[PDB]
Amino acid sequence: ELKIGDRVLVGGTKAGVVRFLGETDFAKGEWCGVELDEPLGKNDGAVAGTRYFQCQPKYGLFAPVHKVTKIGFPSTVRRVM
Repeated sequence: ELKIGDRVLVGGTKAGVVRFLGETDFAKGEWCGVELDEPLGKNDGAVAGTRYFQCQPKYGLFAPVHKVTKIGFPSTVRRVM
């Protein structure tokens, strides 16, 4: 299972680290907040005036856990793995 600090791919295409795992104000269920290696994201750890974590702008992404996979494992559009 995913833990804060894990190295992951989002959507099989973007590598980063789990910075946040929990409930949010923008959707149901548990979401993974990932800080990407590259500026391919859409936030800095906040959405709509709730902050979930802090990273550099353009490096943050949130995804449901079903879209986040640990590096080294199959993730399921061309994908890294």
